[PDB]
Amino acid sequence: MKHGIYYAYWEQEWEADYKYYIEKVAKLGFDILEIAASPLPFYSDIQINELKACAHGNGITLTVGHGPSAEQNLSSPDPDIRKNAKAFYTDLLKRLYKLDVHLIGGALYSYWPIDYTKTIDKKGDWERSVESVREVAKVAEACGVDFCLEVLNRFENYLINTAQEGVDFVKQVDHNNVKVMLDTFHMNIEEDSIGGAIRTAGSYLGHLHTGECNRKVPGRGRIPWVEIGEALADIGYNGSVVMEPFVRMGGTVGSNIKVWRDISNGADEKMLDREAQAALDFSRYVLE
Amino acid sequence: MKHGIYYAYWEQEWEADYKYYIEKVAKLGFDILEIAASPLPFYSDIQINELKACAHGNGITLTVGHGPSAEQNLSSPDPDIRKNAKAFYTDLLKRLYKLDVHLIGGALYSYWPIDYTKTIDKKGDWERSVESVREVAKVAEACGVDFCLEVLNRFENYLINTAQEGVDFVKQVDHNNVKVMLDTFHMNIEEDSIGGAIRTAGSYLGHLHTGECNRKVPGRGRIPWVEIGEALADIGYNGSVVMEPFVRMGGTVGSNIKVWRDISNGADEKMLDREAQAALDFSRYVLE
Amino acid sequence: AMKHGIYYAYWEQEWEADYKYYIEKVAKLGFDILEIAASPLPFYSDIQINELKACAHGNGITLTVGHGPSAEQNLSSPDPDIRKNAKAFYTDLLKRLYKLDVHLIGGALYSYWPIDYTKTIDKKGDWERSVESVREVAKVAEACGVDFCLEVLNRFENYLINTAQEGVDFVKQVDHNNVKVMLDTFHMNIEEDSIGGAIRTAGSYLGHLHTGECNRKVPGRGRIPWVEIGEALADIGYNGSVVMEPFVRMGGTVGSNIKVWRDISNGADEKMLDREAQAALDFSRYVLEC
Amino acid sequence: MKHGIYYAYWEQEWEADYKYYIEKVAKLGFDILEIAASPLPFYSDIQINELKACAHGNGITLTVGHGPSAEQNLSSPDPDIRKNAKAFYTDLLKRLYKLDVHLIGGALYSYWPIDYTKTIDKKGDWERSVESVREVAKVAEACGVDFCLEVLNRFENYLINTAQEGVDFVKQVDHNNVKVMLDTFHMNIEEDSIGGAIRTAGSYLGHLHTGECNRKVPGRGRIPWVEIGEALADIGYNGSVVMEPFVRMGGTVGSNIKVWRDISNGADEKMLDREAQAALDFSRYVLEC
Ligand SMILES: O=C(CO)[C@H](O)[C@H](O)[C@H](O)CO
Ligand SMILES: O=C(CO)[C@H](O)[C@H](O)[C@H](O)CO
Ligand SMILES: O=C(CO)[C@H](O)[C@H](O)[C@H](O)CO
Ligand SMILES: O=C(CO)[C@H](O)[C@H](O)[C@H](O)CO
Ligand SMILES: [Mn+2]
Ligand SMILES: [Mn+2]
Ligand SMILES: [Mn+2]
Ligand SMILES: [Mn+2]
Repeated sequence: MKHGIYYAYWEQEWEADYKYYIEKVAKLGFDILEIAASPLPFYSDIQINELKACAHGNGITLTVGHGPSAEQNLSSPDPDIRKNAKAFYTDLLKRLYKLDVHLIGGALYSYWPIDYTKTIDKKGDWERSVESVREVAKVAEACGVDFCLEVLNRFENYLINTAQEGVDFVKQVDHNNVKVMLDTFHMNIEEDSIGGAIRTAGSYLGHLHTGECNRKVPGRGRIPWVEIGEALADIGYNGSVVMEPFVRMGGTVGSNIKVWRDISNGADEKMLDREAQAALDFSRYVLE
Repeated sequence: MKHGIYYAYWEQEWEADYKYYIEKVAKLGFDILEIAASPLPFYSDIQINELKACAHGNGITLTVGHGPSAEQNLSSPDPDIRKNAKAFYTDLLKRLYKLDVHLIGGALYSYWPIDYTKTIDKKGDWERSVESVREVAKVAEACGVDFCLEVLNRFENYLINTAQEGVDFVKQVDHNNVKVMLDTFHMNIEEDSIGGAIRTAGSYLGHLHTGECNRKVPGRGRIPWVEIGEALADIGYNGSVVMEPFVRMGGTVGSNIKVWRDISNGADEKMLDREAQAALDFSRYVLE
Repeated sequence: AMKHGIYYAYWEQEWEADYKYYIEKVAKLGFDILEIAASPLPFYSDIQINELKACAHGNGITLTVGHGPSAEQNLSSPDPDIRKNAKAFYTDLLKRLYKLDVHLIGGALYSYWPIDYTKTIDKKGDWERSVESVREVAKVAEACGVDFCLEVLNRFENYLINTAQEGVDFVKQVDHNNVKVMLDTFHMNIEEDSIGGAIRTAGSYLGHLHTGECNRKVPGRGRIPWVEIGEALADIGYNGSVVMEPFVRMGGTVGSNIKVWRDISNGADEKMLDREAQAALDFSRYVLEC
Repeated sequence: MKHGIYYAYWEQEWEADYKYYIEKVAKLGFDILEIAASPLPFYSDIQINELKACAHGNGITLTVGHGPSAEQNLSSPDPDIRKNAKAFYTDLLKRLYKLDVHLIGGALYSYWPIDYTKTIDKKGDWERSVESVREVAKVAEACGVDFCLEVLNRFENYLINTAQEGVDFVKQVDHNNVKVMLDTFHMNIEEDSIGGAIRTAGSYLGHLHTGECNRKVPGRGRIPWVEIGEALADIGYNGSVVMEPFVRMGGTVGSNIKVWRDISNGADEKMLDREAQAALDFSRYVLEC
């Protein structure tokens, strides 16, 4: 099992010098660094090539996460937004190929975070979404990318909140390059059973995000890690496990994640490094 | 220990025929019926004695919960809003005295749900709210009412997300009729420890809400009920326990609570009644 | 879905008692089953058996039997005479169960209990002899309409079968339809890496289930992962019954064999014991099904 | 918080070349090695200093565990047995002071493992033990050693099975050098609450043994480690935490601990080293803070 961490653990915006973090997590011992997709459309082929060679240099595999904007909403009733959305993913997926990135994940069937003042049309958005995603999936297959649909709690998305819903959606899309993606922070709120949710995901599970109930690094909270290790083994899980902890207030990140107190408790970068590393040793130990 | 249930488990709006529910709930065996404060301001004085008479007749104690509107926001920087807020609560509290209810709870130091598209000024809102709630406390005291401030998850409020924050706020208010309030659904997201959160609240805990991780009735979910029961015993809790399950889509209730799937799985009124009653026997049994 | 019972010994300190009294009590508390100790059964005259049967039937109660065998009834003994005496004991007992209209017996039927550890242990050898003996006793049980359940116990009470995997291995070797694995939350709590895992491991072989908290209090207020147990029973499609086996009182052969060295009941009188068992029944039906 | 491990994790008898293990565990990263008291009386005065030399050298602190024989039973109704028991502990404890060991633990108030074949007189054994222990306590306060009374499950002892009984006995002894000692293996069986038991022990908690429900090294089993760490923080535990894993069949250890299946799953000494090391990282991570 490959273990990684989301660069955002150290940053407050959906961009950063990914080369800096590639070097950092290589030395902390991770196998993967997960980066936000939004700055990638602004990269020249020269920039793409050196990010790839840097990852290759430090032996880090790169995975991508993305919280779509309203403009990239594949489920939109607006046909122009859906058209712009597909063009965005078509370009993005092609860049992922140039980067030898074989996985992208997040609320890709919608946008994040949802603006709840709009009016929800779950039934309508769901049907439009399944159609849009199946299309994008052809481009994903061509670029060799696993398009992972993350199940989110109710406050962040209304389309897919439980693993069963995720499996329903993915089965309805019916394209091998579309997988279900689970996240322990999200399962903690919505699921009746954690091992149960993983087992329900089964062969469709393409990616796993980890964090404690309140998003601290994995291990000293209430998430049932041993139960998760068991269920992953039950489904013969063959994917990466990326920790996505958020412990700092401020910026677009603190605001979108809703960190309203200093959960890191004054950690400086070295302290943050120490804990991610301890949480990595924990995860390899307990989850495999 | 007194056990209750929030009338909203059967309804999709913040008001209903409370007399009907007093009768149902007395028949299911509950000690308490919790009702939404929303309609109480507009109750003729006859309606108040009728509701009050019904409760006494059926041996049911009434408690009140309230998600305040933006105009009732005691933390608002706008002085006219704070003035209205205070007028709202003084009138509501006098009515509660007439209705013979001694407890009100919710995000009373703020408003609910939070419109996150407005800028967040936590420190400023915090200082204002503490000062505002302290004034209201005087009236709550005159009316024989415990003013309980509920600790909520990050997605529903930004001022108080943990038992420690709630205690810091209440001690700062420094008035005997202002209490901390916890909710198992909210604790499940924010806390490092459930039992620890309860022990942190300690003497300040004046009310407790229950529900599974995903708001189903207590019992077959992942909430650590025994640990909650053991911590209530540790602190010597002398209050009540009200389950607040939300399993139905639709209306203001379904959208404020964000129920996007039929969690009840088709239950009709009779089936909701039985599940409520089974969770009551579980609750009395496990929480002691 | 499942039938729920309680072992009569929750109220008694010897491995026998007036079972009719307990059938009447548990029927009123709402149980489907009363599990009784086998020990006094070889001394029941035919009419005593019929009265016990009529009492259970008249009260809509189903009887199951538990048995901690004596060293003289050790089917795994290296002594050929003890094994012979053992088989005769079981044959006679199974026929009595047939007269009683009882279809399930469980416990350390492949050994004896409590095990005297001052004796040298020969696991490999005892295992082989046991498997052999069980096979032939199983044939008698089959003819009597009785499922022979082998209970997986913790290390301090037996050395042959301490985990669900060992229980499944042993039961597969026996290779007889009416011979089954039986799990008990108190024993799994000690030996198993995973509770749900153990149950899923037992799978289609699981024929009986005993319940009790970690220190043997009635189910519900302790640390046993009940919810997890319910999911795993649903995963394996468990059809059988679930019998809580609380032991909260000091004294007698029961207190001594179960090693209750403090008053875990906290001074409960009979009526108090009755109330807890009933709440624990309500809890078990609510949490364990679906 | 110092972390250790019991040497018997690698051995099948209650003795071994403790130097080999001090060097092993120092390399593995442990702060402490716990050794069995059994072979200690047979040590000559020279043998003591060597062992103590080998320990300070490697920067390892030594704690001692001891499951008493019937003849060292401080709770015995036989005055001659109680007499020899105090003699045994007085001698053993003087040796411990010459080793600069400051803590000993186990069913020191009785014997282990007990023969349940005999007649048990809990009330009587309890009263004799309380007095005997309080006496031995004087000698312990003298050799600068903490006399730790470990709470055991019903199958291994009948005098003290819960933290509450442990605290009651210790408070009865009423002596600064006698502490309560908990063990996750035993608490897992007897306690209503793990964190509750630790909080009950409170300031009386003098030592802690860890292990999974079935005695594997800490980490991948069902023990509530986080709850344990939060509870140690609640009581401000300063003490040592010693893992006591037992995964091997055979010998007196295999028989006393009752390992009747190869729980190690064919691990060799190198494999056992790795798991203990990983469990150590887990324990320092989860248990602290
Ligand atoms: O868990 C998440 C949001 O709460 C998802 O992984 C988002 O796609 C990610 O955080 C966006 O950066
Ligand atoms: O838990 C709650 C909202 O999440 C609070 O109790 C609210 O005040 C209540 O649900 C509003 O009706
Ligand atoms: O769990 C058990 C003993 O520990 C078994 O069920 C015994 O056979 C039973 O209690 C004996 O009556
Ligand atoms: O846990 C123990 C016995 O189960 C105690 O620590 C014993 O004293 C120790 O194992 C003796 O070697
Ligand atoms: Mn995520
Ligand atoms: Mn609430
Ligand atoms: Mn049993
Ligand atoms: Mn120990």
